[PDB]
Amino acid sequence: HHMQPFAIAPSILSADFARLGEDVDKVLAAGADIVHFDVMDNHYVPNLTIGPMVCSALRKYGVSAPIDVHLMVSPVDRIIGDFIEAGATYITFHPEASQHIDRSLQLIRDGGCKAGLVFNPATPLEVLKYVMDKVDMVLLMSVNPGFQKFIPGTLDKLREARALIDASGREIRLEIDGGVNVKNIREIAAAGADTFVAGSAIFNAPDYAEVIRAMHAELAQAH
Amino acid sequence: HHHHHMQPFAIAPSILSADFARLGEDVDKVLAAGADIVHFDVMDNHYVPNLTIGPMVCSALRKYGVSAPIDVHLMVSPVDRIIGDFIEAGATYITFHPEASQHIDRSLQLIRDGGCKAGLVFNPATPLEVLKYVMDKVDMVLLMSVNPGFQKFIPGTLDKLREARALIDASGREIRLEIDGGVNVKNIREIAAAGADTFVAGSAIFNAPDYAEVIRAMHAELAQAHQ
Amino acid sequence: HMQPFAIAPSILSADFARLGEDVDKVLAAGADIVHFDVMDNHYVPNLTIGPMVCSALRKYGVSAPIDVHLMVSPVDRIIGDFIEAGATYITFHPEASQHIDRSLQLIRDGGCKAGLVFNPATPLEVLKYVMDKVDMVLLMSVNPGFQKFIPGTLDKLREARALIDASGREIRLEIDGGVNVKNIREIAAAGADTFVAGSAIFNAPDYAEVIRAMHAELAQA
Amino acid sequence: HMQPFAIAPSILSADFARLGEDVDKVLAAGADIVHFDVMDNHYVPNLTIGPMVCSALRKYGVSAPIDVHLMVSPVDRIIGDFIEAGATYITFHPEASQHIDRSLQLIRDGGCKAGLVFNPATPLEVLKYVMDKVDMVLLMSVNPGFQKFIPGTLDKLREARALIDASGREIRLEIDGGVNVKNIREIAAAGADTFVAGSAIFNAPDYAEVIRAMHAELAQAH
Amino acid sequence: HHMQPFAIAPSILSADFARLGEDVDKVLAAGADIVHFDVMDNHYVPNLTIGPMVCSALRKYGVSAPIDVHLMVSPVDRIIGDFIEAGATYITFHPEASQHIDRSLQLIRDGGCKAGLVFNPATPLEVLKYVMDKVDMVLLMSVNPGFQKFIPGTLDKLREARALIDASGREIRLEIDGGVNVKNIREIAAAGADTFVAGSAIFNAPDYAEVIRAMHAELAQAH
Amino acid sequence: MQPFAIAPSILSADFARLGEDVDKVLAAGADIVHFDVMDNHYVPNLTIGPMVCSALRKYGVSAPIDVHLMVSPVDRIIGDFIEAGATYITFHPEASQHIDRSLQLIRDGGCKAGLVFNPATPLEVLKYVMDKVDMVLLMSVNPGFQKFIPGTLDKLREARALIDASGREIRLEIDGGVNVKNIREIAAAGADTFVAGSAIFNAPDYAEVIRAMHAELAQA
Ligand SMILES: [Zn+2]
Ligand SMILES: [Zn+2]
Ligand SMILES: [Zn+2]
Ligand SMILES: [Zn+2]
Ligand SMILES: [Zn+2]
Ligand SMILES: [Zn+2]
Repeated sequence: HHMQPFAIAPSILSADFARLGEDVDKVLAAGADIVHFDVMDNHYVPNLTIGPMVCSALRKYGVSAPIDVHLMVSPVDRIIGDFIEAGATYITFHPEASQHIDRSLQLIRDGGCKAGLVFNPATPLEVLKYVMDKVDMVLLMSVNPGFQKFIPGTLDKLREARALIDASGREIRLEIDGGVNVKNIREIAAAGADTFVAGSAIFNAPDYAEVIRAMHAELAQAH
Repeated sequence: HHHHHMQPFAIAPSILSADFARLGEDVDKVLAAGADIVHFDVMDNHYVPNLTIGPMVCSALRKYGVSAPIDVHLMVSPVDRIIGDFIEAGATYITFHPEASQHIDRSLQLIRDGGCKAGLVFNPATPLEVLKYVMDKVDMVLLMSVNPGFQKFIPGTLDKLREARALIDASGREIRLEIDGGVNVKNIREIAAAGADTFVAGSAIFNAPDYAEVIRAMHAELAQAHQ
Repeated sequence: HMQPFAIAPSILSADFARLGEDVDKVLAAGADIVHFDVMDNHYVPNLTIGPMVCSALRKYGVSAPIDVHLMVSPVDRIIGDFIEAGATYITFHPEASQHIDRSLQLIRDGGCKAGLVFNPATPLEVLKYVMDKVDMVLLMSVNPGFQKFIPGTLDKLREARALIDASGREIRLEIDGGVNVKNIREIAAAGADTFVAGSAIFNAPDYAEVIRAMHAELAQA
Repeated sequence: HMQPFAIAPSILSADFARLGEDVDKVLAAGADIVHFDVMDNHYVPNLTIGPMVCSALRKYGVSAPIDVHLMVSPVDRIIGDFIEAGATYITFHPEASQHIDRSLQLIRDGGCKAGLVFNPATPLEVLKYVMDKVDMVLLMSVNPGFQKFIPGTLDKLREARALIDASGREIRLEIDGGVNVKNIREIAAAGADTFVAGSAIFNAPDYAEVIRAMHAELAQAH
Repeated sequence: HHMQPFAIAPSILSADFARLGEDVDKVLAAGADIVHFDVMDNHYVPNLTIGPMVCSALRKYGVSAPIDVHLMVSPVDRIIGDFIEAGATYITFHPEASQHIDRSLQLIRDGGCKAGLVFNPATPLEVLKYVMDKVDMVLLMSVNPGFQKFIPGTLDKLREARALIDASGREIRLEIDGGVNVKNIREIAAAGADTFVAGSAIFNAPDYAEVIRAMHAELAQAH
Repeated sequence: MQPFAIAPSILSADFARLGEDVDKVLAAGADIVHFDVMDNHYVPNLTIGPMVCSALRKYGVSAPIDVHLMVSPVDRIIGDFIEAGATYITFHPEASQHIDRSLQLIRDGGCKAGLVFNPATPLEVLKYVMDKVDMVLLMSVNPGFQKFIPGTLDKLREARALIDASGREIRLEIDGGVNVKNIREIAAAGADTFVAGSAIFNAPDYAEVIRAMHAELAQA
C-alpha cells in the first residue's frame, strides 16, 4: 500500500460557531491535523451551512492549519473561486454536481489548491479513470451527506479505492466521513483509509485530547 | 414630531461584517453598544451569487446567550424548507423575496405559524404592488438600496421608501419599514426622513473602531429626522 | 354584467376507483362543471391526475364541461394533451408560463376556453393586456396543493368583478378554496359566479341536497 | 436463484373511469401485481396518476401488491406519500435522485420494498453498492413515458440476473415495455421473473385467456 | 412627446446568414439605422439563434452602425459581458429573465453600452418605475418572441409607455418589434414608438431601399 | 476503421462571409462541415442554431454537415436540425434524460447519430446503444471553455477497441487541439474523423494546411 501519513480532520460543523476560532484552536491544540469544512448550499443537500467568509475569518484569525473544504453544492465552479481566495487548502466536490468534471478539477489545481472528488454511498468509482492525474484526495461518504449511521458497505468501497490509488503511482489521499468513531476507526484504516473525518465524536466530547489520543492509539494497532 | 404610523427606531447591524472567528463576542459588543437587532444575511449561492451562513449559526448565537431579536433575511430560493429551520433555530423575524417563492402567502403563513414576524424584501427594481393582498400578513418591509449578494446606495430608494411609508400609513397595520444597503451616519437622517424606522448597517458599525460611538452618532441624526 | 351561476365540483374528493360512477352521480345531483385539478409535483408539492383521466371520462360518456386547472410548470406541452383529451376550460397560473399570451393563445387555438389562476398573493395586474384572451378568472382562496378560506379574497373578488364589468367581455369569475354552504352567499355577493367545492359535496352522503342548498344561498344574493 | 413468476399488468392501459372494476377483472383473471406508472411531466414528457389513486385502490378493497414505478424527479417527497398511500413496491431511476441510498433507505424505512429502474441505455454498474437495499430491479425495454421491445434488453436481462444470482439476495427482476405472449418466453429465459404488460392484457377481450397464454409460454421457457 | 429621432432597426434573423456581411451592408446602405440582433438560448424561448461571435464577426467585417442585441436568454449576466466585449451598442433583456434587474442594467451601463428592458405582450410596465434612470430603450413585443401578427393591444401599451417616458424627462427610445410593416408603421408611430424593428418586411422585399423609403414616407404622415 | 475525414469547425470561420468561407474550405479538400452548437447552459457560451444550418443548405452547400450539440435538453433542437438538413447529429449523454430515445429521434429523422464524451466521461454508456451510434466524438479539451489533454489518447485506443470488437461501422471523431504536429499520433490512437478549427480557418491558405494534414495521416 502506497498510502499517505494518517490525518485526523474534525468537521467544524460540530464546533462552536459562537466561538469558532477558540474551538478550532482547541481541537488543533488537541492534536488534530486538518480543519474539515462542510459546505452545503440548500440545493445539492437539504441544508445550508457556511460559506467562504468563514474560511476567510479563520485565516484572518491566525489558523494556518490546512483547511479542507468539502463542497456539497451544485454547480461548483463559481464558489470554487471564492474558496481559493478565502484560503482553502483542499477543495473537493461530487462528480454529479459539475457538468464538466475535468475543468472543475483543473480550476482548483490552477488556484494552487489540492483537488478532490467526493463519492456518495451509491456513487461508483468509475469516473476516476480519466482524472487520476488531477485528484489529490478521494472522499468516500459512509453516510448520506447533509441528512448518521455508518454504512457497512463503505469498507468494500474503501478497499477498492485503496487498490485503485496504489496502482496509479500518484500520491492521493483516501478520505472517509460518516459515523467515524473510536470503536470502528481501527477497522476503517485496515480497509485502506488514511484521512479520517470525525465531527460529533470529537467536538461533543468532554475532552478533545483523550479522544484524539484514543483514535491514534487504535490507528497504530490497525494496519 | 410627525403623524406617520411608524415603530420605534431600531438599529440592525448585519453580522456579515462581524468577526466570524469571535461571533458571540462581537455580537455582545454591538448589543452592549446599543444595537437592537441582530441582522442575519442568508445566501444560498443560487438566488444570489454568494453563500453565507445557515440556521446552525442562528442556533449557535441562541445557545451562546444572545437574547436580542434576530432578523433573518433569506436570500435563498426556494424558501419554505429553510424557513422551518430558522423557526426552530430561534429566529425572531424571517423575511424573504417575493420572487423566491412560488406561493408567497403560504410562505408568509409558515413564518407566522412559527411565532415569528414575517416580511417581504424588495430588490432595487421590484415594485411594491405585491403587498396589496398580504398587508395583513407582513410585519416588516425590507427595501434593498443595493443589489443583494454583490455596493453604493441607490438614490431612487428614497422615493421607494416614501412610497412604502405611505402604503403602511394608509393601511392601518403595524408594519416596520426596513432599509439595507450603504446606510451610514452621513445618510441615516435622510433615510429616516424618507420613512424608514428600521436601519440595517454593516461595515459602518462592525468595521468602526468604537461601536458605541458610531451608534450614538446614528441616534444623533435620527433625532433630527423629523423637523 | 355577470355570467350564469355554475357549481363546479373538484374530483379530487371523488372516488378514483369508481370515478365514472361518482361523476355521473354528482352531475345528476345538479353540478354544472367537472373541475379537474392537475398537479405536477413541481409547481405545487403534490401530483394528482393527468390527461388520460380526462380522456377516460370522455370515453365513458361524460359530456359535461370539464374544467382543467393546471397547477404545473411549464404548461405548453401538457396544454396540448388536454386539448386532445377533450378539456373544455384550461386554466394556468401566470407565474408558471414564460409567455402568458402565447400560452393563452395556445388554448384558444385548440378550441378550449382559457383562464388565468391567481394565487392569494398574485395581484390582478397581469390581466390588463390579455383581457381579450381569458374566458375565466380563477381566484385561489387557499394556497393550492397544500385549507382555510383567506378572507382577503373577497376584496380581490370585487376588484376582479369590476375589471370584468369594464371589459364588456364574457369572462367567468371562479373561486376555489374552502367554499361551503355557509359562505357561498357572501362569495357570490362579492362577485363570484363560478364555485369550486370539493369536500363539501363528495364527502356528504347525498350530493343533491348540498347543491340544492347552495343554490338556495345563491338565490338570496 | 430466481423468484416465483409474477405478471404485473400496467394500469395505464386500464379504464380509469371504472378503475376498481377494471383492476378486479385483471386480478380475477390471474394477474399477480398491480403495476403503477407514475409520471411527473418533468422526468418524462407525460403526467399520469399520483398517490391518491393508489389510496383509492386500497380504500376500494384492492389487497394485491401495488408496484409503484416512479418516473419522477426529485423523488423523496412523493416517496413518503406513496408509503402512506399503501404501496407495496416503490422503484425509481438512479438518475432521478441526487442521493440514491437515502432515497432507497427512505422506502425501506416506510415498510415498502424498494427498487431501481434502468432506462434502455442506463448501465447496471450503480447496483454494486446498493445490492443490500434493492428488492426489485426493473429494466425498461422501451424508453419510458414516450412502444416496441428493444432487442438489446435481453442481453441486459442476462447480465442483471447474473448480478442478482451472485448476490445471494432475494431480488425480483422486472421487465416492462413491449412484453407480449409472443416474446414473454424468451424474456423469461433471459432471466426475468416479473413481467409488466399493459395493452396486451387490458386491451384484450378476455383478460383470463391472455394471462393464461402467458403462463403457458412461461412454462416452455427454461 | 419627448421622443427620439425615428430609427429603423431591421432584425438580421430574416437576413441571409450565408452572406450576412453583404446583406447588412445593403440594408444599411438602403437607409437602415440600427442592426437588430435577436439572441435566443433555447431556454427562455423555444429557439436558438446567434451568439456574441456573430456580433464580433460583423464588427471585424466593418459594420460601424449601432448593433442592438435583444437577449431572449435566461440568466443574462454572463452573456452580457460577452456582448459588451463583442462590440454591441444596445443590450436589452426581459425582466423575468434576471433575478436582479438593477444589477443587470448596471452591468450594461458599466460596459459603455446602452441598456434596455423588453416587455412580452402580457408583461406590465410596472417594473420601469425604479429603473428609469438606467434604461436607454424600452422594447415592446407585439408578438410572442421566439415563436407573427401584431397584437392590437400593443398600441395601447405603446401610448402608456410613451406617456411614462414623456413624464420622466429622460432620453429613452421606445422600440417595437413584431409584425411591423409599411401598412401599420404609421399607426404604430402615432401611438408613440420611435424605433422600429422589421424583419421579413425588409429582407424579403426585392428592393430594401424602396421599403425603407416607404416606411420613412409613412412616418411623416404620423403625429 | 473508416476512411479518414477532416471536419473543420466553422466556429473559426468568417460569419460575415460564411457561404464563401465554407465554399473555400470545401474546395480546399475538407470533407465535413463541423457545426458547434452551444446553448449557454450545458457550456458557458452561445454559438449558432439551426437557422445557420438551414442558411447553408439554401445557399447550396451539399456537403455533410456535422452538428455537435453542446446543449441540454436536446430532443427539441434535434427536431430542428433534422429539418435544417444536418447530416450527423451528436449530443452528450449527460445532456439527455433518455439517451436511447434521443439517439432514436436522430436515426428516425434520417441523420447519423453520435454520442460526445467529455474528458472525464467514461465510455461505459455505449454498451447498450452500440447499434444506435454512427459516430463517437471524444473531447480532448473541456468543451466551451484549449490545450490537448494527453489522457485522450488512452481513451481513443480504448474506444477504437470497443468499436473494432463490435463489428459495427462507427466513426471515431476527435475534437480539441488537433493540429498538423499531432494529427498523426491521434490517428495512430484510432481516430478517423478529425475536427480542427483555428488550424484551418485561421490559416492563410486552406489547401496547404489540409494537404499537410493528409501527409501526416498517411504515416499513421
Ligand atoms: Zn465532509
Ligand atoms: Zn440583509
Ligand atoms: Zn382548482
Ligand atoms: Zn413501469
Ligand atoms: Zn428582437
Ligand atoms: Zn464539436
